[PDB]
Amino acid sequence: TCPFYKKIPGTGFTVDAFQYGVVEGCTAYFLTHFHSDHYAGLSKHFTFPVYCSEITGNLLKNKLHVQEQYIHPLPLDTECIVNGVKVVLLDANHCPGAVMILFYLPNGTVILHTGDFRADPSMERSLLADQKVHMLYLDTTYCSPEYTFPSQQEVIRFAINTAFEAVTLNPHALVVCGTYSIGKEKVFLAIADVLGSKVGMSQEKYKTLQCLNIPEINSLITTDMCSSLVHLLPMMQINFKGLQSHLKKCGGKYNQILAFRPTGWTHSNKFTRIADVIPQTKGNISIYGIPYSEHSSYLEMKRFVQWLKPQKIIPTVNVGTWKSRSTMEKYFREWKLEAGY
Ligand code: NI
Repeated sequence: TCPFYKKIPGTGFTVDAFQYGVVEGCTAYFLTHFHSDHYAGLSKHFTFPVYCSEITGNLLKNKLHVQEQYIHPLPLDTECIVNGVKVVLLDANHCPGAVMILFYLPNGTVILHTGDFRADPSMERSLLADQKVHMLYLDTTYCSPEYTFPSQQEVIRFAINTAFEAVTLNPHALVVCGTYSIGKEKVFLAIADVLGSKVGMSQEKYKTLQCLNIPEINSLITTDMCSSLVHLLPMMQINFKGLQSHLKKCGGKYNQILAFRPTGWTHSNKFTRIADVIPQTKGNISIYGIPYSEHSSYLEMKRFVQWLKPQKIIPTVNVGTWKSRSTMEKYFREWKLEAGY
């Protein structure tokens, strides 16, 4: 049965609620972004209206084969009427096509559903500036003060410098980057740009990237692996056994691998600076874990919420344990007492 935090009161609407069958009373199913925990349940046999971004709609049609007649893409930053209710989609600074949704209820209540997001001060000058929000449905993935990580720009700088140094020392080195979902495309695109290479990948991953409206994409990616010195592989294959096997496959064109695993947070974040990160090495293979996040840090989350000053907060992540729920409620109250709302 559909949990309460996926339902929007006073409407016929649900958010990211596709794995519960026909939800009673739901006239429109919103999808915030194309990540499997959120779309779980959608397939080519779905026959209710799906509201989403243009990019999410490209992926539903091409990857899941949802039929066109049930896909309703909306432009961002634009007041739209859906089944009699004003809505706006905002960029969530998550993966390509990810949105936050503002609902303007007929009784006067305003609700923000962040989907998954990485809060940024630029959101303080979006259409959120213009009116009060009563209820916030919040991505609380990293709602604890131990969760620190650097900016995306610092992480990309480390990756570009690491890759460029290694390949300039050894022109026969190969760079490999792990992936298991959309998101974090800047990692492999920035590295290939500094190396003067296209990124090589499987036909299935190429297909996915071609749905993303990335400018000049045909100039940046390819299915011809052997012409490329940046390869993408499934995240599961980024280990010594998997990479040894991959090195065989190139016909001794390459004699060293430098591989990147963009994780979210790992506890090495509490002691080590990005500058000081070191790989795991075996022989001619080195693996870097780099903390590239597409969710808010604790400080970025706190700043957003203290700026927005919502009347009520509904977490959408870490809701399964009493200890989690109590921890999150404590921080929400600190924040409200410190700022005075
Ligand atoms: Ni996500």
